[PDB]
Amino acid sequence: QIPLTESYCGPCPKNWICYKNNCYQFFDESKNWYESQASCMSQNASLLKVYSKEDQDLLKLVKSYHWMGLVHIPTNGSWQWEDGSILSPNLLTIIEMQKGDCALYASSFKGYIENCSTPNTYICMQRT
Amino acid sequence: QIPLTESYCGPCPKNWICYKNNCYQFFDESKNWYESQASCMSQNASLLKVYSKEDQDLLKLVKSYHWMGLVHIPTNGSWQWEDGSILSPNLLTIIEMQKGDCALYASSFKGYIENCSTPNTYICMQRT
Repeated sequence: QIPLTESYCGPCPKNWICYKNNCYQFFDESKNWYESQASCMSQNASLLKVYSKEDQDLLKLVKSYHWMGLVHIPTNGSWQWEDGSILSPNLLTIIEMQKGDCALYASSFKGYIENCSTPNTYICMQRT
Repeated sequence: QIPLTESYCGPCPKNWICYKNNCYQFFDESKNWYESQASCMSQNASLLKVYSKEDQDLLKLVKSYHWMGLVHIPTNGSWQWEDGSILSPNLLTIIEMQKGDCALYASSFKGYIENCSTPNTYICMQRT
């Protein structure tokens, strides 16, 4: 019946989810990947980025598929985040059943290749 | 490209999930319902209580089954929360496929009757 802790969680937008100082918001208003990235920025953010299984383990409980910021730019390149930031090793296991240059996040760190024009729900993220 | 908001989220235990001023924590260390309620209290809390689809809509994204504080006490009574607090109308849709006096929470406000002795993962909650 140990030392009770009690701390606030680093500024986040209003009514957003806060965890290990990262802010999340789950939008159910299905939109294509482009329209999707717009909403996030509109509220000053981007689509959910996966950078570490320790500070985002909550991510293991998400149900269904949702848009994240992983995209493939035909530069004869690899997959990356919409911000030019590099995907790191030992994080995501990617799945391919469709043709696409965008990806939906699935529970337990996995990316599903999906058409960027296909509407879907999405998750925005804002660090601190 | 509207008014950016930025607010902390009401004290919560350390590294817990914070949302609309309610604290959640997802434990993957499977235990029966009793052992389960003990952990939560141990950190000063109880198993996840559902009181409103507006302040707990995040709950719609939880995957799998998890222990919550809904139990049936044979007092020729109804289902209630471990704290004597009453379950309210128009919240949960209950499912029964097993014999039990405890319930697992399932995504989209639903309760599954389960044996209280059967181990399962659980979610603790602390209001503010």
